Amino acid sequence: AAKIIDGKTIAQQVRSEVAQKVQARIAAGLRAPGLAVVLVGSNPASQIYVASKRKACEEVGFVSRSYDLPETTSEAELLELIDTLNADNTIDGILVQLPLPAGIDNVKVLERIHPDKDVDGFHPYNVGRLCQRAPRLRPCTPRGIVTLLERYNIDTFGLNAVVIGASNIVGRPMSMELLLAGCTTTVTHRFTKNLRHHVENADLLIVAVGKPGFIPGDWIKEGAIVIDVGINRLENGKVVGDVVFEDAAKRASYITPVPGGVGPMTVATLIENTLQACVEYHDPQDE
Amino acid sequence: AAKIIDGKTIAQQVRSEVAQKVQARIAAGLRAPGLAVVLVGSNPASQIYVASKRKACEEVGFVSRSYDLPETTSEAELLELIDTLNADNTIDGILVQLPLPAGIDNVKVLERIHPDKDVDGFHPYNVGRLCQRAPRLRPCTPRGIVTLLERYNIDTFGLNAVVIGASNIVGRPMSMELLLAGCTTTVTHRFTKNLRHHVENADLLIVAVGKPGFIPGDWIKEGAIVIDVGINRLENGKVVGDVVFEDAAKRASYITPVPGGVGPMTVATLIENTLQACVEYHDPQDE
Repeated sequence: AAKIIDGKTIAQQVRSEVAQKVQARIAAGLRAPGLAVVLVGSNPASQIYVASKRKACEEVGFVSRSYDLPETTSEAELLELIDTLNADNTIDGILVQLPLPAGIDNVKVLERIHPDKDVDGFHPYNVGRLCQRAPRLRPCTPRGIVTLLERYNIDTFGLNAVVIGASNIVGRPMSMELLLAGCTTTVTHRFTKNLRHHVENADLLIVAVGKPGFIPGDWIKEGAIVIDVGINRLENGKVVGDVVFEDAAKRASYITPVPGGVGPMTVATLIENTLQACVEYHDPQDE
Repeated sequence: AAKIIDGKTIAQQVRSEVAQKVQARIAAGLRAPGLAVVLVGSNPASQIYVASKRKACEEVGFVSRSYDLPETTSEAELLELIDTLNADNTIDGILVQLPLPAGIDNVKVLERIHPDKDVDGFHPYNVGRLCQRAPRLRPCTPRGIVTLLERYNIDTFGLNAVVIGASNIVGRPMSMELLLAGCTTTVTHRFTKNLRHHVENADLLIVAVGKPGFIPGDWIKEGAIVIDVGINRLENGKVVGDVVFEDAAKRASYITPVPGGVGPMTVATLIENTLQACVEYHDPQDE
């Protein structure tokens, strides 16, 4: 009888907290945090993403500096905008939505953003810092998952955790983030032999493969904590995770639902990091 | 009957290769790679380190730009030197020996070095790049270990590897480096519960705790590959690793001796990275 990890509610709480802190700032004569979202092209999926980020943002009281550019804009133009965005004291965060037009150097563009404005946590600088136990702006998804564990009073130290994934956006930073929490981390991927074995002993599971029902609830260790990051929209209209909820729910002790688990935490965390970049790096109120 | 991984010889080969490539350069009218070693203070251990690096360096044909500064030099002076070193086209690498005087911001100084000159692989930028499967200048020790596996024709893909350590200098980058090689990585540390269990299944072991005989050869999985990074100089004059060589040698298939295993690879790799920084980043001969 697994306990539900209401990511929807927790994210609501996190959004609420950032709101108060913004009200406090304005009431004291201080500017509000400013996020800049740069959407290039017209990918329908990107539209729903950029809109959901822009909504939470205006909901907490930030200043929105939205830029909807054409799919034609050159790399020199996209970089020029970023240089200008880095030099603006009103802007604390810069979020350049992906995918970006093919032909544009993806890394040259993303890395052009100053790390202190890198609210998504992509820049290799903030990534290295996370690895070297000295975190700055941390990757949204992994950080969101850590917050989840915190809000439910889960002792992470000494836990044997397995991360099925190993990606740049989730798996890899997930491991670094879990070590910083005192977990014995194990990262699996495609070359992994006998995946069932590693999952068998894991006290904390974190799935991120992007394949519906990929991990049978059969494999989950009785008492484990399941964190399903996958969101697979089946052709019959249903939305399921990388794990078989029904079975896994019986074995597990805590589990994230899909949707309403990890998803709403990724956006909450972005908001959170924007606040952090303002309060600590761009306009801090020192003692 | 374990096979010996002669790190002493392999390192000799690596040093030889960098030599040839430097001769080729000079013979074609091109400058040689230049390394700058900055030793501050008078720690006897640091002296033997900086001397061993300066020797290999002159042995391969690099230009030595040594700086032996007093333990009194200020942080503003140490930074001033680095800015100047970054702007010198003759210098491809900058190695600021540690420990540095207490009172000097260790990170502010090390990070002041341009990543393209960071031949040790410390800067969070080169670390992030390693994590994001897009490596630039890689950390010396972990990279040296990968070279060891290569030179002995060891198939790393699909191997179950355990890294006993989790440090900024070895453990953490070791994991990132092993994933890039296709190993299912597991990183242990002090909070790890039942360490014997994880070691029991590991096909590739990598010990870095700094405690003599910490891992009994009893625990090693028959057929495993032992990589002992530890170098503990006992008070009786003897030098041993973190593993019990006698016992472990019987079980294992391949094993690194102490000394003459990993140690000589750390310096070989630094040399290698210096060459790489010259040939690719500072003075490349493009098509």
